[PDB]
Amino acid sequence: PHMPTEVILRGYRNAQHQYAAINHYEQIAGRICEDYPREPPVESRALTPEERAKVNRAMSGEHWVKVTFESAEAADKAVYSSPQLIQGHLVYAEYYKGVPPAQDEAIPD
Repeated sequence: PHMPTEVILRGYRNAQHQYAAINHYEQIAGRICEDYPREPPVESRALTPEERAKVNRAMSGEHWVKVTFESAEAADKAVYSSPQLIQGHLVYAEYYKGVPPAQDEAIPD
């Protein structure tokens, strides 16, 4: 009942644009348990054990990031609504299978 469920988000421009993929899919599909930024950097001078276990298996690359939705139904929403046009790129959501995606490039729209 609310099994945290891991999803790969992939296709955005570079690692400095990861935040938009996370924010956009979180707003569509539901809470993402990782604490990654949802906004660009700002200028300046609790998890269950199941959620925490999956959050701590962190993975990302230049154009993809693994996220943990708090339930399978939320993960399902993300995959169903994939792909999403985000900041000029097609960002896909796919269920995580314990490995990095075999498609790990930017996908410009």
